[PDB]
Amino acid sequence: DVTLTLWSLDRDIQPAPNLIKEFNALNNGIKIEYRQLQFDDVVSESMRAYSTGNAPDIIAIDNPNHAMFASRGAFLDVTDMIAKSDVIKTENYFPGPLKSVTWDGKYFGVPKATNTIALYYNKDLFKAAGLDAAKPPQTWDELVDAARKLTNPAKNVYGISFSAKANEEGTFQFLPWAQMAGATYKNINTDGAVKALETWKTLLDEKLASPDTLTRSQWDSTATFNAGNAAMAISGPWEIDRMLKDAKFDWGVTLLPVPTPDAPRSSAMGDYNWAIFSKTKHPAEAFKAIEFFASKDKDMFKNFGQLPARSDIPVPPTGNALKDEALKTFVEQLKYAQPRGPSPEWPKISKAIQDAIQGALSGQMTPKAALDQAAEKIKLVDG
Ligand SMILES: OC[C@H]1O[C@H](O[C@H]2[C@H](O)[C@@H](O)[C@H](O)O[C@@H]2CO)[C@H](O)[C@@H](O)[C@@H]1O
Repeated sequence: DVTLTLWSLDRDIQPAPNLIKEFNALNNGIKIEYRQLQFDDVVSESMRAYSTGNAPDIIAIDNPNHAMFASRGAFLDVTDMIAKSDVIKTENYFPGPLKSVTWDGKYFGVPKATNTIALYYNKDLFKAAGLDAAKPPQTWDELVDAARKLTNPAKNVYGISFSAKANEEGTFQFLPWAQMAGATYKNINTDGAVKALETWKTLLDEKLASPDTLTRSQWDSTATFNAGNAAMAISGPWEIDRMLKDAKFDWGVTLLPVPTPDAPRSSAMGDYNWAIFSKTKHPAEAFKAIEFFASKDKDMFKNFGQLPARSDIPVPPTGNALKDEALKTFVEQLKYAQPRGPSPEWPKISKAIQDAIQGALSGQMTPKAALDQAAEKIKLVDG
């Protein structure tokens, strides 16, 4: 057999290792050995590996990181193999995800999936508080008021759960709020972005969200929602299958509330891309593996609750009512997602945003000072 290696953050029950097990069973002359990364290690360490000669054949890389590797020659140019493919077609892909694998008019990967975040809510806790579970919050004011009503320390419940962690989690969580109020990562210190960061301060200052929001991932925050310890959760479709298993209450999911009535919806484009490292000894076999993964995209939602990065295969209902309502919401919010980048310096941009979030939420800097400092850094690095 040709033996390939593949690195991803996907947990044992998420797509990558399960796709690998199905692929290996084909006995097609190719085998894949999986290594699970940690979220926080996929990047500067996979760059270390590439630079030393320790890189795998294949990686699933977060979409905003793709340009760093592609621009540096770390990823294989798959343009010709895509053109020849009878399985992968570039016109199948949503334009944002496709753009994220491109550099200088060449393809340097194939999108794996796509997502964005939305607002989960526990309808039983809404009802118990005298709230209308059929009318979840539409604006930031309504969201904050609901979160106040739902915050009940005597019952071990926070009104809301989210993530402000000092890594890509916090940036991905924050950008939607800043964008809805008219800012972007290229202009992150507008009065609207300040208002977004003030609103986060309110959530923490009034103890409507756990203080662990500052250090806790989206996944670990949503676990608290699933357990009934937070009445609402801002997170992605990657939560659905676990929530179905673990949440023992009635729940819904809706679009992210907007800053003023009928202000624009907005969020950030999530999820990963497949890429082949440039010095692979097995480019054809690695690409065959990615063709196989792409061939399974049609089953991704039903089997894993994640969303393909493709317009050719709109996701059908599963038949589970909760899951199908979540699908409708995520499909609708995704229509408002904006890309982080393209930028080969995304991590530096993101770090500037992370530091502003931490500076303001900790009370060390005002929101305005914090975001002014981020914007100055971004102006330099995004040049
Ligand atoms: O933390 C920011 C990133 O959030 C998501 O990444 C998910 C991943 O999709 C999911 O499978 C998993 O269980 O964990 C992380 C969430 O904690 C987005 O997909 C990324 O694009 C974001 O940058």
